[PDB]
Amino acid sequence: FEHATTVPNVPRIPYKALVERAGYAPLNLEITVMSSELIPSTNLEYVTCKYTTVVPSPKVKCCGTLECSSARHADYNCKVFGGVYPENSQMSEAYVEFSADCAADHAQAVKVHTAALKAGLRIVYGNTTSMLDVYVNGVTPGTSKDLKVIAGPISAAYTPFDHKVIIHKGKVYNYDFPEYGAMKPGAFGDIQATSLTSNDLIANTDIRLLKPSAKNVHVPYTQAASGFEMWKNNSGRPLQETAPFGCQIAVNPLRAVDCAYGNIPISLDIPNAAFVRVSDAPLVTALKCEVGECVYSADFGGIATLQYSSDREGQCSVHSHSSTATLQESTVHVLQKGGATIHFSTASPQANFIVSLCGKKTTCNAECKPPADHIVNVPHKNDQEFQAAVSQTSWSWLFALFGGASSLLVIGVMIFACSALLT
Amino acid sequence: FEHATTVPNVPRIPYKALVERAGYAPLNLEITVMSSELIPSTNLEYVTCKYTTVVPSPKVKCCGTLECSSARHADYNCKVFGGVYPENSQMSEAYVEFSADCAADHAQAVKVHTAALKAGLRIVYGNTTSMLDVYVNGVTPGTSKDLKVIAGPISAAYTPFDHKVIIHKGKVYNYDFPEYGAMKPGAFGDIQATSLTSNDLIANTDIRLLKPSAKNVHVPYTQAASGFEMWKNNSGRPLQETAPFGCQIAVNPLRAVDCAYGNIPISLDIPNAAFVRVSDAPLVTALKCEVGECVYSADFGGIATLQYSSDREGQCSVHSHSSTATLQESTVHVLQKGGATIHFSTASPQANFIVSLCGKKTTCNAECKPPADHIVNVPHKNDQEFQAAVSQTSWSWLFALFGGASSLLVIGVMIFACSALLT
Repeated sequence: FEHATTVPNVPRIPYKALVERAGYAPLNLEITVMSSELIPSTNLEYVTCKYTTVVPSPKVKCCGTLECSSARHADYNCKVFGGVYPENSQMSEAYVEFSADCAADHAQAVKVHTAALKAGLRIVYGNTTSMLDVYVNGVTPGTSKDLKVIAGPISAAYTPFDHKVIIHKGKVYNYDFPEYGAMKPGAFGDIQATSLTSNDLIANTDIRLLKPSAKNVHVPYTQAASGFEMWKNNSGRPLQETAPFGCQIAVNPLRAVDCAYGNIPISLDIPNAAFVRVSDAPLVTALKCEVGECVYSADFGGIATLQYSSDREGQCSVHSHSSTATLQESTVHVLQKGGATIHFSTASPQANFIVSLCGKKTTCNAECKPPADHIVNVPHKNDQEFQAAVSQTSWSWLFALFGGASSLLVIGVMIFACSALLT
Repeated sequence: FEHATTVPNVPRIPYKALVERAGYAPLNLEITVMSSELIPSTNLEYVTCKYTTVVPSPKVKCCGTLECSSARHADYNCKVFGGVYPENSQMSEAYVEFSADCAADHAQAVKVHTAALKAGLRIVYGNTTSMLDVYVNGVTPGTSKDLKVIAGPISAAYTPFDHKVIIHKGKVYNYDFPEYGAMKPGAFGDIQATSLTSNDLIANTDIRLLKPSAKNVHVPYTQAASGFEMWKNNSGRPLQETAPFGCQIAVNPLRAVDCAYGNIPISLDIPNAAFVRVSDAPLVTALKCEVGECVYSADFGGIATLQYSSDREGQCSVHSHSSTATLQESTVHVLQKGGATIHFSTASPQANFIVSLCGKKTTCNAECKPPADHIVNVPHKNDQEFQAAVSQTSWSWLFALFGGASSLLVIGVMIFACSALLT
C-alpha cells in the first residue's frame, strides 16, 4: 500500500503517522531518522609540507673556470662565483625538497563540488521494526525485508563546506588556497606536489646565494621561512567547532555527520499482509479529556487524562490529527472503560488538539503556566504558530479595546447616514 | 618589460604584435597557440556490463520439505516447488553476475564537473623562439628560459560536455544514466558496481523461476533481456563526431582537445637584454605605399611596395596598426633606399591600413577585387565589420541618395521662415 508523508530532518526525534486502507483498521507508523551523513564530491589539487634544503658539496677548480646548468629538481639557484679560497672558482648549488617525513604531517588542498545525502531510517509499523538506509534522492528505492521506501529530495540544499578546503592531520579548514603552480613565498603552499609518491615538485622559497668568504670551505645562502609552519601558527579553529547546523565532520572520505535542517518527503510501500480488517478491530465511543498541570515549554509539561468506552480488549491506534501537539507511544492498551493518560509538549499558553483513538474525534483545552527553571538540556519537539502563541485573555483585552475604538466611529457614520436620509 | 594583448583562440594561426618602450626600437612578436586541451574534473559512479545468470545445481529431498535463506549475491531468487518428479520437492535458486570479460568491455558512468584550461604557446620575440605551456587562469605563471607569461581567463566559458556522460571503449556519449541503485530492467545500467574488482553488484533483471515439469531434472527461468546489449544497438554517434566547436575528444583522462572559441588575454614580461636602442636601428623617413593586386580574403591576396629612405642597413619591424589587414613575416632587411614588398590579408573591399616600417607611420589605399575561387582549406585570418566592408562608391550613392531626400526639407522650412518673416 502506497503512502507518503514528510519526516522532519532532526535526528532521533520520532514521527507519528496513521496508515489506513479503506476496508481496514488504521495502524501506527513511527518513523525515525537515526543517522544522516552527507558526502561531498572531492578531488585533491596538491599536498603541502615543510621543505628541507639539500645543499650538496660544492665544485671548486683551483685554476680553471666552471659553469653549470638546470636539471630536474625544485628551486635551483646555481651560481659560479669567481676568485675565492687561496684564482680558484666555486660553483655553489642548492635546492629544496620534501621534508624528512611527510607521511604523517602533510596538508591536502581539496576542492568540494556537490553533496550526497545518505540517511539512516528506522521504521516501526504494526508490530514490526525495521533497520534500513536510503540515499535521499527522488528515485533510489530503499528496501527492507518486505517493504520499499523512496525518499524525495531535501526541501533546501545546505552545506557546511566552502568551495575549497584543507585537510590537516585530522582537521578541516575552509581556506582559499592558491591555485596550482601559482604560489607566493612565505604564504601557504610553497612546495606543491600532486601526491606524496609523485614527483614534479614546484617551489618558491626565494633561496638567494651569497659569496663565500672564510678560511674554510662552506656555502652561504638565505631563505624565507616556511609558509606551512606559519600557517600552522596562524590557523584558526577547525570546522569541527564552527560548523553551522550542529553537525560533525569526520574524514576518512570527508563526510558531514548528523546535520539538522529541512525535511525529507518520504514515500513508502506498506506490505499488504501487515494490516487487519475492520471485522477484528473493536469500536470506540465517548471520548472526553481532562487537563492537569500543563506547565509549558520544557519537555513534557502537560498531563491529561482520557475518558473512553470501547467494546473489546485489543489494540488501537491513538493519534493526533492537528499539528500543535504530538502525543506519545500511539497504541494504548485500552479497557472497556478507563482513564488513560497523555503527556502534552506545548510551548504556548493554549491547547486545541484533536485525538482519534480508533475512528472517533475529540478536543482538548487548557491554559498553560510559565515554568520556573531557566536552563535545560533537552531539545524541543514542536514549532510555534501565529494565532496560537498569545493568551486568550489578552486576545479579549485587545479585541475589546480595538473594537471600542471602532464602535463609536461606526455609530457616528450611521448617525450621519440616518440624519441625511431623514432630512 | 610588461606587455599585454588578447590572442584569439584559434590553433596554428599566428598573431602579430609590436612591443616598444621610450628609448628603444620597436620589436616583433609572434605568439601562436599550438595545442590547447581542456580537462574537466570527473568522478565515476558505476561500471556496467552484460551479465551471466549463474544457475547452480538444485537441491531435492525425496520425502521431506525444504526452505532456503538469502545470501550475499546479486538479484537472487529462490523458490521451493512442491510435489514433483514421481511428495519430492526441489529448491531452485538463481542469481546473476558480471560476464566472463569486463576489463575489456564495460561502460564507465563518469560524472563531469567544471574544467581546467591548458595550452601550448609558441612565443617568438626578437630572434628567439620559446616553447612553453601555460595554465589559462590569471594567477599561474609559465616561464621559458628567461621570460614569464601569465594567461588571463577565457572571455566566455564553454564545454562540449554535459553533466553526465558514458565512456565506452574509446568513445564519449552524452547521455543521462540513472542514479546509483536506481535502475529498471531492460535498460541501461541494470548491473552496477563501484569498480570492476570490487564487490556490491546491484541488479534488477526480473529473473523469475518456473515450476519444473519433465522426466528429467532441470530448472526453468525467464528473464528480461540485457539492457546494455540493448543499448549498444541504439548507441548514437560519439562526441568525436558531434562536438560543438570542432574539438576532438580523446580519453585517457577525458580531455577535449583543440577547441576554437573566445580569446586569451595574454600578459608577458619581455627580458630586458633582448631590446635595441634608438641609436642602433636605422632611422626611416619618406614612406610610400603603392598597393598592388588586392584579391582579398583568401590568405595573402595582397602585394604592396614600400618606398622608403633610411640611413643604416639592418632589420626593421613592420606592422599593420588597424584591424582590417594583417601582414606577413613582420621583419624587413632594409637598404639605404629600397623597394621592399609586403603581403596584406584583408577581408573587405578596401585596403585602408597603416604600416610602420621602423616607427614612421604611413597609410595604404586600394580597391580590393573579389577572389576567383569558392572554397579554400585555410580558415579566415580577419573578420567582417559593418562600416568597413562597404565600398566607397556605394557610400557615395547612399550619401547622395539620402542627402537628396533631406536637404529639400531644409529648403521647405526655409521657405516657411521666409514667408513668415516677410509676409
